Amino acid sequence: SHMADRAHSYMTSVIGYYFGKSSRSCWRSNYPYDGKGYWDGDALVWGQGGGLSAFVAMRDATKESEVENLYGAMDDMMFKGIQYFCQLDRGILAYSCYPAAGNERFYDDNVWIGLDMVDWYTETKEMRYLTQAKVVWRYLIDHGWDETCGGGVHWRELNEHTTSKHSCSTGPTAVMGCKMYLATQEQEYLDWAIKCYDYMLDVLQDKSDHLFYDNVRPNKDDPNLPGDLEKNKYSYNSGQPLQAACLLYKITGEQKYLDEAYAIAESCHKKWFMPYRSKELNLTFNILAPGHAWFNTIMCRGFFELYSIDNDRKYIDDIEKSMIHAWSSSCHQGNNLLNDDDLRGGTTKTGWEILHQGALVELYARLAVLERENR
Repeated sequence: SHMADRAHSYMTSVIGYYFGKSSRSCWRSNYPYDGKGYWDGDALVWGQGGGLSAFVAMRDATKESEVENLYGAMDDMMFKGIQYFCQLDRGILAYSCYPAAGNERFYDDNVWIGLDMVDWYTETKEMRYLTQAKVVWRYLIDHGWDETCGGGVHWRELNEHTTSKHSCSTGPTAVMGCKMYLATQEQEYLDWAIKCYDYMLDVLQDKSDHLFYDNVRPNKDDPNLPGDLEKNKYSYNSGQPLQAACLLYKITGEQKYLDEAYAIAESCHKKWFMPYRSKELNLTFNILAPGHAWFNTIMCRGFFELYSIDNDRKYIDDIEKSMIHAWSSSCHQGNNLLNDDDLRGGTTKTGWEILHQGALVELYARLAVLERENR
């Protein structure tokens, strides 16, 4: 069992460094912490969601391990803290960026919390998680989605509502609907997931490589049609449609979902991994390239979903080699954390953020699962 060990060792330090340094039983954004942060250093709800993902993912990784009871004992305190960010504001209940109303609120912040909750429900069958997932759902569908830009999900709700439609909110809402459908078999979730996914492919996809642009703004002549695109490609905006395509294949059985998945996967793999020789592993592979670790972890969800369908382990092999390399090299700091800017090792950091550390902890947690299944 090596993969279980790296994951528990790492998450232990993370909890130790970042968790419950406030009265709100939650994650602090940074380590070391300069005392200089709003809300006693509590991470924004985006950072919270990265910590939560690492935990929910660790609850999956640790089932049938020695430490299962240990992580299960931590449910109430993880739950208590993320609920402080759950705020009625302007008569809409959704997760604010800080634990009070009168704060900024975003749809994409929320969907990442929906995703955590639904899967947390999946691991536990405790209703309260599915209840919070439904909260996020309604907000996404009743407020996030509208017919401007030809459809699709908004970005910022408060304080000033934006008008552009984003991959970062629309793609993972497709993923969330699929998981909500799998959790409940209510048709509502599958219909909306397909609408979100079709929106992605129809407005926000580059057909040259099947990768996904960032956002679209309303058409000047007619705001119900799509207008100008921002064509920045970030890994997470492609891995989520990758994940949604796989989930829709598993649910519907239609081959088009899986053909699309293969194509987005090939391109995600050519773009966001790079050839690398590891001295410590004595291997050439493609390493996850220097970048934003949390974007990339969220991208990798799509790969783990796909592997579950076709049993072709060629992408997971690279992700696995990436994280074994990072652990065993100068990426791994003496304080037990990882320099998430560059998994090849060889950069210098003096501050590490929960968003990215939870991101890399989730990747070890998923590798730990595959090791349990001896996959």
